[PDB]
Formats: sequence, structure tokens, C-alpha cells
Amino acid sequence: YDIQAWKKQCEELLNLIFQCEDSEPFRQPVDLLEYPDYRDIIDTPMDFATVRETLEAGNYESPMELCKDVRLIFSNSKAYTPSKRSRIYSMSLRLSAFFEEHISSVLSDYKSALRFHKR
Ligand SMILES: O=C(NCC(F)(F)F)N1CCN(C(=O)c2ccc(Cl)o2)CC1
Repeated sequence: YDIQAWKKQCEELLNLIFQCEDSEPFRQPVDLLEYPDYRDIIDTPMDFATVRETLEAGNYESPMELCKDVRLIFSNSKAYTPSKRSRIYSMSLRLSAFFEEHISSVLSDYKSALRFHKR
């Protein structure tokens, strides 16, 4: 029932994500000289450095907010991909499965801790 524990849990999960080869396309923003049309399609960019920085700044209030931003990384990849069989998109799907597998307990524990706080 520790309503702060999610923050270190998210830091550790982000550390795992940065160690994963599949995260490499998603660790920083998109060079427009490499993907000129990127910001025609994607009006709300997100990457794992921005998520980590937002967390470390104290600018997430809950793991739900962090989860929203991580999911935006994946939805951006799905929206920008020219194909379901794109290498970078395929990396996004594996990393998303890994992230969802790990964030599930963080969200459950936070929400349970907040319900106990308000009991
Ligand atoms: O350029 C980058 N990342 C920045 C880096 F290269 F510095 F790491 N991306 C390429 C475009 N992105 C996609 O999600 C995507 C889906 C299908 C195809 Cl193709 O791209 C985002 C990641």
C-alpha cells in the first residue's frame, strides 16, 4: 500500500527497456532528414528518453500518466509504419508486449494503494 512505490518500479522498468535492443528506435526523437513525413502523420511525438526525463523531473503524478506516454510511443509507431511487416514496427510490438507484461503489477499495486489510502 506504498502509493509512491510506482516511481522506482517505473524507473527500473525503463532501465530494462533501455537495455532491450528492441527499444533502440524509440530511445530518442525522429530525425526529419531521415523520416521527412514523420510530423505530417504524428502530431504528438513520444520517446523513452522523454518519458524517463518526465518521471525524473517529478512531472508524472501516477503510473497511469507514464503508461499513457509509453503507449503513445507504440501508437505513433503503428500510425507511421508503412506496413505491419516494418522492422521498426515489429520491434514496437515486442517491446509493447514486454512493457504491458511488466506495467500490469505497477498499475494494480498503485491503484490498490490509493484505494487503501481513501478507504
Ligand atoms: O527514427 C526513429 N527513431 C529515432 C532514432 F532513430 F534516433 F532512434 N524512428 C523511426 C520512425 N518510428 C517508427 O515508429 C516507425 C514505424 C515504422 C517505421 Cl519505418 O518507423 C519511430 C522511431
